[PDB]
Amino acid sequence: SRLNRESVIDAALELLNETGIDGLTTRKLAQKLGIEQPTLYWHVKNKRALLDALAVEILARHHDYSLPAAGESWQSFLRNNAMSFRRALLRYRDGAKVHLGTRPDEKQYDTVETQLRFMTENGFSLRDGLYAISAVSHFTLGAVLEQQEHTNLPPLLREALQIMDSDDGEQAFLHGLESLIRGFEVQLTALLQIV
Amino acid sequence: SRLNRESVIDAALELLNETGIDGLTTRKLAQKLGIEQPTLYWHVKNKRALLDALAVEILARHHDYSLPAAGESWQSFLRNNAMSFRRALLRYRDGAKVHLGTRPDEKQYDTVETQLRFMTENGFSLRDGLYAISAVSHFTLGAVLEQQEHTNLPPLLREALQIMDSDDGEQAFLHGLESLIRGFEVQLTALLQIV
Ligand SMILES: C[NH+](C)c1cc(NC(=O)CNC(C)(C)C)c(O)c2c1C[C@H]1C[C@H]3[C@H]([NH+](C)C)C(O)=C(C(N)=O)C(=O)[C@@]3(O)C(O)=C1C2=O
Ligand SMILES: C[NH+](C)c1cc(NC(=O)CNC(C)(C)C)c(O)c2c1C[C@H]1C[C@H]3[C@H]([NH+](C)C)C(O)=C(C(N)=O)C(=O)[C@@]3(O)C(O)=C1C2=O
Ligand SMILES: [Cl-]
Ligand SMILES: [Cl-]
Ligand SMILES: [Cl-]
Ligand SMILES: [Cl-]
Ligand SMILES: [Cl-]
Ligand SMILES: [Cl-]
Ligand SMILES: [Mg+2]
Ligand SMILES: [Mg+2]
Repeated sequence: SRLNRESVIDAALELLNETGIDGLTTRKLAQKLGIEQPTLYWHVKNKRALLDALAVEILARHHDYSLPAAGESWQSFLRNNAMSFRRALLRYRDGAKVHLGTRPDEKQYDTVETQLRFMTENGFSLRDGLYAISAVSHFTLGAVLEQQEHTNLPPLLREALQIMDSDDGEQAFLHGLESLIRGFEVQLTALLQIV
Repeated sequence: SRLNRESVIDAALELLNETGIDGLTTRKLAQKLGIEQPTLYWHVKNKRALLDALAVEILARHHDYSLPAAGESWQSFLRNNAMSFRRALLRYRDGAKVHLGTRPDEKQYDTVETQLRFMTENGFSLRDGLYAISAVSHFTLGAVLEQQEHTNLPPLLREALQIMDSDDGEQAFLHGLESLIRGFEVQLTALLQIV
């Protein structure tokens, strides 16, 4: 079939949904594309470089709230951005494991910069804004990893596992997110007081 | 060498530090123990069951703040428990990836129950206490995963990557933790007011 960048990524995401990250190989990617392994090698050198590219394209295709709206609060932006990040990660099998370990790509340089300058325009230091941005990322990735990778009790534990089951963990994620944003807001409003 | 449970786990953690999770196999475990693969098979059926056991023993050996001290605040307990969880996860190469996906073991039933009852004794609903406990776990695992799995910039991004480098991410982790606990405390003190 066609082996432009877009078709190779399309095939690899479709294979990812079929096999998961551990089972995704260049050999099964060559099979799905109806080509020999050395043909594929011209286009994609190894599994490392494939996963790096998926990680970037899944966010390019499906993370539609990278940027704040005109006049949006920093609280509302972090909320929307976290929900968008979570959705994009959940959209493919093992999607969070695909994202894990990746550093911003040159193609998202300007996005991450904008996020950080935006927080600095709203009264954060670069440091405090970085802390807030990393805490949202680390909380969101952790939540989606346990959700995806989870794919004679004592009473509380029994009832709790029941509660976590009754939805995907969207409730626990959205509640924790509100707690993190409020804690950031309490820190920011304090200035130099003891808080 | 000796193949009691304790010696097999000792060998497997030492191999884990050598190879990482992806490179850890029952074949290299048999080699390190100076045995044949079918001998090992009697003791440990597969990689799945090995990793499940490591995940539990790393916390049994090295997570020493599973439980609150006599008279400890819920805020102080969650802080200490998060730092202890983080330390235990960092202690082995890919330790967070080993933990990821695991459900409490029967051997830790009574620990997780105690944590949840403790939060309920301090004014949380079972639900709100579960949310707080899962938010700490998801935030801690996310932070340690990016730390472990990370193993012509625009200005803010350049300076920020510099800041995250200057330590392991202990600063960003401890700051985010304070934000999460304060957000939980604001939620809890609100009762039925609009907050
Ligand atoms: C915070 N900046 C400086 C940054 C740093 C690193 N890497 C490190 O900290 C590396 N850590 C060492 C220094 C090696 C220990 C980072 O790894 C990241 C990021 C940025 C985030 C931005 C994330 C953001 N959302 C979820 C808060 C976002 O929406 C985007 C986006 N493309 O639209 C992201 O790319 C983001 O999800 C993301 O993945 C980030 C990083 O990975
Ligand atoms: C919250 N309880 C109900 C619970 C549930 C799950 N599993 C799920 O939620 C499964 N999710 C589905 C329902 C499949 C989508 C859980 O997976 C967990 C836990 C408990 C935590 C307890 C963690 C705790 N610290 C870090 C807050 C802790 O110190 C211990 C300990 N042994 O001392 C833990 O075991 C803990 O780190 C941990 O791993 C938990 C869970 O994994
Ligand atoms: Cl072509
Ligand atoms: Cl293309
Ligand atoms: Cl707003
Ligand atoms: Cl023996
Ligand atoms: Cl033993
Ligand atoms: Cl205390
Ligand atoms: Mg990332
Ligand atoms: Mg766990």
